Amino acid sequence: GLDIKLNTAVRQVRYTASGCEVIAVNTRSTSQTFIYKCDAVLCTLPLGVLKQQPPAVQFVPPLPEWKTSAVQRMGFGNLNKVVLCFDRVFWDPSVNLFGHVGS
Amino acid sequence: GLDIKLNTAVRQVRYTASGCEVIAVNTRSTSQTFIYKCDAVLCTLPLGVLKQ
RNA sequence: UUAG
RNA sequence: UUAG
Repeated sequence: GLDIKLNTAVRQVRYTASGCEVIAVNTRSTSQTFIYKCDAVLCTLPLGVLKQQPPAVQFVPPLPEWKTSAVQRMGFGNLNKVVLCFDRVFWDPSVNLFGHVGS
Repeated sequence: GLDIKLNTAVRQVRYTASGCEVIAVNTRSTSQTFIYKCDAVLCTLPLGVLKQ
C-alpha cells in the first residue's frame, strides 16, 4: 500500500527554511536524474553510509558538527554468513547449531 | 574575466514560471552533484548532444 | 514534478 | 547555494 521508488539512489539532500528537495538517480542508468520536493525528509540511511568518506550522500547545507561528530564516534560493525546448499542432509537434524574452535 | 565551471557536466535543465535550476555533476566523480539556480538558462549544447 |  |  506504500509508494516505493526502487532502484533510486539518493545522492543529495537539500533542506531549507521553505522545504526540501532530494536529488536521486536511477541505479540502472546513473545519468537519469530525479528531484523529489517535499516538506520534510526522514533519513533512514545506515550509519555505515553516513560514515562514508568521501560522502555517498551529500547534505546541503552540511550537517552540524554535533551530528557529524556523533557519526564518527559511533561504531559500525560487520559480520557475514555463508549459505551452503546440499542435496542430502549429512548432519544431526536435531542439532540447531554447532561450533568450530579456531586454531 | 568570466566565471567558468570546468569539468561540470549538465545532466538536467529545469525551467519554470518562477525560475530555473540546472543539475550538473563533476566529470571526475559523477556522484558529486551541483544545483545552479538562476533566472534564465542559455543552452549552447551542440545539435549532436540535443539529438542524443 | 514546472511539488501542491 | 539554504540562489539573491
